[PDB]
Amino acid sequence: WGYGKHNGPEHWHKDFPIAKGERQSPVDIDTHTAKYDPSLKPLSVSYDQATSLRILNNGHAFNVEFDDSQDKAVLKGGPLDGTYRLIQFHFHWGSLDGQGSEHTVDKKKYAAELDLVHWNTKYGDFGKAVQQPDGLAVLGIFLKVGSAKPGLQKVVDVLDSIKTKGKSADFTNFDPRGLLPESLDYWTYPGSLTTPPLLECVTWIVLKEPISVSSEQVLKFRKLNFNGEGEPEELMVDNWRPAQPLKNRQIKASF
Ligand SMILES: [Zn+2]
Repeated sequence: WGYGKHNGPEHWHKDFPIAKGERQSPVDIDTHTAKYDPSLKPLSVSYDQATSLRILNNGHAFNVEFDDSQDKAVLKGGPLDGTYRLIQFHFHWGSLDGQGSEHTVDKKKYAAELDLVHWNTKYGDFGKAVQQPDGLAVLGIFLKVGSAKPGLQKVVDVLDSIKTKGKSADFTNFDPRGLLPESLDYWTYPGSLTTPPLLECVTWIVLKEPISVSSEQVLKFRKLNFNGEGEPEELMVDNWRPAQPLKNRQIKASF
């Protein structure tokens, strides 16, 4: 599976039938139809004690891994029940600044989308969790192009080292707090993973307020390779999946 003309998202259903299930992601957030729900609690992001380990190019994106052996970086509150531990974060970007994000707002596409993946500690590990309806919590943040983001530069600067598929680099002392928007106002709905196995085990939390990245920042993202080292070069661009049908589901807003 991949993002080209022949193994792209329109083909995923052949191997991953849940590709056309009832709670697929991403979706288009219609802000006039989203429901303001007063019973929604504020998000609780505890990342001060986060331990980053490495960065790797898995052939579809680049993932920043964190030590989740203990409650060091956790997410709670909001529409969640229990404590969700950060496992990794990754992005989805386009070839141009006019597309990238997976989740869209009023049909608007952002330059890229940052997803923080967390799993429910009541299930013991990540693997058990993906087998559960309330198994994961993904925090989505849109990136728009304007001013640079100091907090993202450490990541940008290490991309040269993991150009191709399979490459990884030690990546310690990286603080995720530097990627959060000022406001934690959000939209929430029941969905799934956006890449196979598309397991419908996620509670999505999409932040209203986007973060800005400079053009050059984003540029470094478009220099990645889908391919392994020593193969023809496939630039890693447009690794995002198209919005899926809402199908009954309701999108709730915390504002
Ligand atoms: Zn993703």
